Amino acid sequence: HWGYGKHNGPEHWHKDFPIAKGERQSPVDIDTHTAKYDPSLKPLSVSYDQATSLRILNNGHSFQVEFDDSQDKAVLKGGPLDGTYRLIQFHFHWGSLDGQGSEHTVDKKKYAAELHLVHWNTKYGDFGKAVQQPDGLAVLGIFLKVGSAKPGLQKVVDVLDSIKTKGKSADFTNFDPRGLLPESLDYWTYPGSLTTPPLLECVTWIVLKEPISVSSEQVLKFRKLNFNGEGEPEELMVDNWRPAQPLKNRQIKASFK
Ligand SMILES: NS(=O)(=O)c1nnc(-c2ccccc2Cl)s1
Ligand SMILES: [Zn+2]
Repeated sequence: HWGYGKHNGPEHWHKDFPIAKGERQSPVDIDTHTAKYDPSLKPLSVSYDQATSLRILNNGHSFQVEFDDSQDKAVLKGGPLDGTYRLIQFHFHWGSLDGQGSEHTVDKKKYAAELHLVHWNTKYGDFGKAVQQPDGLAVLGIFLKVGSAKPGLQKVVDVLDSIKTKGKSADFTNFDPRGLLPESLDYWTYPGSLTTPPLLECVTWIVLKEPISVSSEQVLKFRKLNFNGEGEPEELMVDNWRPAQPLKNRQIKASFK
């Protein structure tokens, strides 16, 4: 089974998921001098005032915060998108050291971690149908750098002890993801894929230019999670990121200059 270790990590994924060597894989390095400013691009419209979080889960490769997506509560529109995309979950990728952990890079710089807010296009009716479409998903990517604490993130940090191992879940209601956004919503966008198996090429990536900062203590607590299940040999949940993939025949567009 796939993972991030030496014997089952990203370099092995292609043997069970040949789309891993596909033409629109993610993540990629954003070359800021090669990105094209596109003034046709609209501002992002993030409407999270009615988000309903439900649960937080350790799924064995990351932890997920899940939302009720049975109606248009928390939605993303605008930017390069056509239609309404509903939030279904968010998760992070992070490193064992502060100098690595993000999946996207900016002029080959790595950040300490990367936040993914996953949304699906309501025109396809449910999430499983949306991953089958080239415009099915929109993922908002936010970089984390280590600096001052992010107060909005502490509620998440404090519950991690209760979901330390794979398969553990905890009620997680009334969390407002607005607390995780940077001040500016300027972005880069490109067509890409899920960054874990099954690696489907169904994602319109929206990566925010401005990182958010979190303390060292906050990311420290991320690194205390376990990839393993309870009762199993302890394997710390670190470096759950996929390295940059070739851009191929793609253009990254910028919403700003
Ligand atoms: N890292 S990510 O946001 O591109 C992502 N990759 N895989 C994802 C996924 C895979 C299977 C089921 C649900 C999801 Cl949300 S979400
Ligand atoms: Zn992700």
